[PDB]
Amino acid sequence: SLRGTTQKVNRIREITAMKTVEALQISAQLTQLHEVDMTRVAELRKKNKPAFIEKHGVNLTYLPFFVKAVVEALVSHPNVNASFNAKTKEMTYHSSVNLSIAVDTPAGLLTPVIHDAQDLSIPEIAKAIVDLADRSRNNKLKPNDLSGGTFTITNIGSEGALSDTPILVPPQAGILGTGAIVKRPVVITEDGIDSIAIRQMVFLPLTYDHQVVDGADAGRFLTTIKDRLETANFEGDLQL
Amino acid sequence: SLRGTTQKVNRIREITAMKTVEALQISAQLTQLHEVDMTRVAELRKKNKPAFIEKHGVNLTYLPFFVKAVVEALVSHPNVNASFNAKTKEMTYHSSVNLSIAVDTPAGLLTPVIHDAQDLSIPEIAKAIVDLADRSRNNKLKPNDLSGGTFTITNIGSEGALSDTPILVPPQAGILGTGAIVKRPVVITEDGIDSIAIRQMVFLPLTYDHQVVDGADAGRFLTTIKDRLETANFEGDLQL
Amino acid sequence: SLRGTTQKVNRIREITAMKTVEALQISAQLTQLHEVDMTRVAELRKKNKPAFIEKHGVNLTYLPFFVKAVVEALVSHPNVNASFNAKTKEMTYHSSVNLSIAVDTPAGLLTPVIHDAQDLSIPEIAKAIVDLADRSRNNKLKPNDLSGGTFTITNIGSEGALSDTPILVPPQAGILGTGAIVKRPVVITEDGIDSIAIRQMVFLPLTYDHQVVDGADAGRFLTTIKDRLETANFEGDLQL
Ligand SMILES: CC(C)(COP(=O)(O)OP(=O)(O)OC[C@H]1O[C@@H](n2cnc3c(N)ncnc32)[C@H](O)[C@@H]1OP(=O)(O)O)[C@@H](O)C(=O)NCCC(=O)NCCSO
Ligand SMILES: CC(C)(COP(=O)(O)OP(=O)(O)OC[C@H]1O[C@@H](n2cnc3c(N)ncnc32)[C@H](O)[C@@H]1OP(=O)(O)O)[C@@H](O)C(=O)NCCC(=O)NCCSO
Ligand SMILES: CC(C)(COP(=O)(O)OP(=O)(O)OC[C@H]1O[C@@H](n2cnc3c(N)ncnc32)[C@H](O)[C@@H]1OP(=O)(O)O)[C@@H](O)C(=O)NCCC(=O)NCCSO
Repeated sequence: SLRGTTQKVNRIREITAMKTVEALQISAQLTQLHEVDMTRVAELRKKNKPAFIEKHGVNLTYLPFFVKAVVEALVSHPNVNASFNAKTKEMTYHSSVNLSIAVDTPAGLLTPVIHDAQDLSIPEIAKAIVDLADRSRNNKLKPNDLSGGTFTITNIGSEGALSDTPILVPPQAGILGTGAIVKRPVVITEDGIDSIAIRQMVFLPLTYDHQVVDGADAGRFLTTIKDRLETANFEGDLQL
Repeated sequence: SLRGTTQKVNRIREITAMKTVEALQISAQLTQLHEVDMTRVAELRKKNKPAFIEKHGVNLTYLPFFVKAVVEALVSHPNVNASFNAKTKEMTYHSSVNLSIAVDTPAGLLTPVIHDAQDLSIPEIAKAIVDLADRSRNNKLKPNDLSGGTFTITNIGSEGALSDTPILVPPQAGILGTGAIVKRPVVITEDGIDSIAIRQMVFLPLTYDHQVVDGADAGRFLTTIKDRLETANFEGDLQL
Repeated sequence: SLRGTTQKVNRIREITAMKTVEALQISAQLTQLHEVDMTRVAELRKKNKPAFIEKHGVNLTYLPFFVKAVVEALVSHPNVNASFNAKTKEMTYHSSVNLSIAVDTPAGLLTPVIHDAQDLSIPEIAKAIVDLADRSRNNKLKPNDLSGGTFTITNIGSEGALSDTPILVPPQAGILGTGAIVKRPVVITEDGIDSIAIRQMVFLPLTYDHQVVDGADAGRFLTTIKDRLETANFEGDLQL
């Protein structure tokens, strides 16, 4: 029991405390928020969940769709998949997308990495997330699993949040949160008629480092992700 | 008249300027946002307002309901009612909930404290808020009224805001804002039917220090508060 | 092509990286968010767009309406059109409103200034924005165009964002973002009846420096802007 005691924090939480305090002091963080209509992805996921778990052995969640769209956008917007050397004033644009994934564990938050995520299909991403989350929760990560990330995705919606202002950790330039996907009434406009529909909506807060990305660059990057998700042409990508 | 002059700032505003600049540099602040359906609380408040002011002598606002739920959640999530000693790497989990309440005054913002708020009923909380706000506005606070807080609640909705990213002040680990409670169209899902209802909704932004609380801990804490408020089993708590 | 290279950043981006990192360390930034019903302004803009471009020579966007309301509010709330000298603890309340406007350019974000914006009509503001954006994009700004700002407006909605937490740059005390104006279902309450209407809504995030502005001051300032925009008495102001 913790109430009424003073205790040394565990090793995961000691590193998190030092890294997050320092990260804010050596970058210029801000969080831009876009809304995305996830209805088509939600319909595709519900329809294909049984066939996906039968063929690939893991449950199909929303996270592999967010990962696929974000990784494609990091290839299309290489200025976001980049790091700034504040001493030399040089930007390095990475040729791999090594995608960090935040994992909640009882001992603390861990952020393992999917290396070369740009080469992965949706089934490969789904399996990799399940593997890294299981190894994070059971003390089986190696140093290469926790280093080399070029961008991070954090599932803030897992515990119900609509949004957050996640802390990025240099040398990364961005961290995207996937808010809780919620049914909401929204306006549709088609043929000059405005009307109210029920759609599965999500907020995507992107914390970006203003040293690397300006606000309009963040918006163009998030627009690429939004359009990919809203069109939801992922049937082929599921390999079912 | 202020326009076109240069003047020394008053004592309240000098301390606020120094404390807030320093607070951000010695913590890792981020703000997670959840939405809560306040309809049942709003109905209970409207129904019982006359009996409450008759028996307890103060107007019944939303703030005592937010205080009751937050204080219960600070007891249930002792990891949030805590402080981090960055020199020793030790966490202290406080056995009292001393709840700071932000009060807007013409001379500046003051943050007096309701000590041992965990022992208070809703009528006691309502009276304590009225007392501290009156003493803040009339120069009658003592040093013990302004020290010892373990968490803060700030009514950002008083002047119309939906949300904010409030600044926490170490050694506290969290500050919760109560946004403006607004009627909104929302989706209800029951019996497999999705439908649109008008509900009194609020956003609750929580700024937390990542040295003390990870994002999933913040979400679990806010979920406890959300469920308590949405169920709205406070009839007995009003003592009417 | 950038992917797989390390290159020196351009002059605009070098200054932006240094200025934004420093700005956060010498101020106490937080972002308060209000929602505003832009339907009446959108109707007035659609109705008068052809006559405005015919008489004044520039397209009428939403930005001149936001500028007019913000500039009036900076005159009415001189405490926001101000700077803090942290060495002397003195506040200077500026007698001009020199309004910085963020401009996205291919070489990087530039923030030129509309000096003495308080003396300008909506047609003058529209022309000044077009002039400064064209000169920012074609290397024709002078040092006086980039200095002396007392507040900034940044059009975060240009690239689709609903909101952001813009970084203010001392000695300014506030930066207001104009989110994307989107049709949304909202609740109207009139004659004791609650009902759902389709309205053009916008989020206005204001980043303010807590050294200069407390949360309730930010709310009162944003309320003045919200009421001016929602009433939308700008017909005369268009000079058509
Ligand atoms: C210079 C400027 C501010 C001018 O903005 P503007 O006055 O809105 O002009 P514009 O870009 O020509 O407007 C194009 C259209 O978009 C509309 N629009 C622009 N902003 C909008 C918003 N927030 N919501 C809805 N519509 C918007 C305009 O009304 C105009 O509509 P029509 O074609 O139907 O008349 C803009 O070009 C720009 O650079 N914006 C980006 C600022 C920036 O980079 N900020 C940094 C933080 S994030 O971007
Ligand atoms: C490892 C992982 C990211 C995996 O997430 P995941 O791929 O969504 O898997 P999961 O937790 O098994 O998903 C459980 C269910 O919730 C759903 N879900 C998860 N996130 C969701 C979201 N943002 N919106 C809606 N539904 C969501 C999944 O689709 C799945 O649904 P079904 O049971 O109907 O198929 C997650 O367990 C986790 O640790 N999240 C927290 C991350 C964190 O702590 N971040 C720090 C900042 S705040 O939390
Ligand atoms: C001291 C206090 C917190 C007390 O707040 P309170 O308990 O809500 O009392 P109040 O101001 O008398 O309430 C007036 C009315 O507004 C309502 N109200 C207050 N906050 C509300 C909110 N978030 N949403 C909806 N209604 C609200 C109350 O319920 C009450 O309604 P009725 O008159 O219908 O009964 C407040 O006066 C204050 O100072 N708030 C500002 C705090 C501040 O400056 N924070 C800094 C960050 S931004 O403001």
